Amino acid sequence: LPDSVDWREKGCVTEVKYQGSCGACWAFSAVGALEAQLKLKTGKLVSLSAQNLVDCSTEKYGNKGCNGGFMTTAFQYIIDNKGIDSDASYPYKAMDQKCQYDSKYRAATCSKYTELPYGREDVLKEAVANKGPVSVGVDARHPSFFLYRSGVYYEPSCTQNVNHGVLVVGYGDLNGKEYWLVKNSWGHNFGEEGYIRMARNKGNHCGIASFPSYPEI
Ligand SMILES: *C(=O)[C@H](CC)NC(=O)c1cccc(C(F)(F)F)c1Cl
Repeated sequence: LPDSVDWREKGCVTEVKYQGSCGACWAFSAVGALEAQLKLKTGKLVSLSAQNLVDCSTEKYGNKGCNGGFMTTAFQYIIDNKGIDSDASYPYKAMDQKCQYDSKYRAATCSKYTELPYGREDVLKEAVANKGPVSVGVDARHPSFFLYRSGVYYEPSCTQNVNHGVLVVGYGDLNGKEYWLVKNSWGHNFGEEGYIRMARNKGNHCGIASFPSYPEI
């Protein structure tokens, strides 16, 4: 495998989004993974509707909108629904709303998803290198995560209990300190202009490899 990967270089990553006061990280993580696949399949880079997931991938999928949800069950919604709308057609409002999906604004489909085995950072590396960005959960329940500005993030109090959905868009090392390149949805002023580099091959740090998944179109 390559020593480093950055899917932004390959035209497969959209602008960083801002979730605001709504806990829709799971929805942003899901759409980000699918956006990359859509680019690979069709050649178009298009922001997909996180709001569509918040509003429509709800109780039937075990999700709770602005109170949290699962990337995997979001993918299954898109499969079952035979589509997800563009962000442009179904923009983000940072609140729970009635489902407004319309197939006339469909921007992508999903045929399946794959959940990687628990805790295996080598398998996660392979998927990022060979398949695309991968949706993951991390333990973000520590002040240092909120305060993060730059460099490789390591939090000695981190656990493998994940609570925040993000997107692994690459990996590498900073003067030998290995990291995962993570796209967050806390806007362009969080961390490294919306990104955080999290410790890699440090014992599944913050549960980054606990629950990884990726969709296919
Ligand atoms: C982040 O915006 C929201 C805040 C409620 N967090 C989640 O949706 C969430 C909560 C528990 C576990 C997960 C997991 F495992 F899917 F990552 C998530 Cl995304």
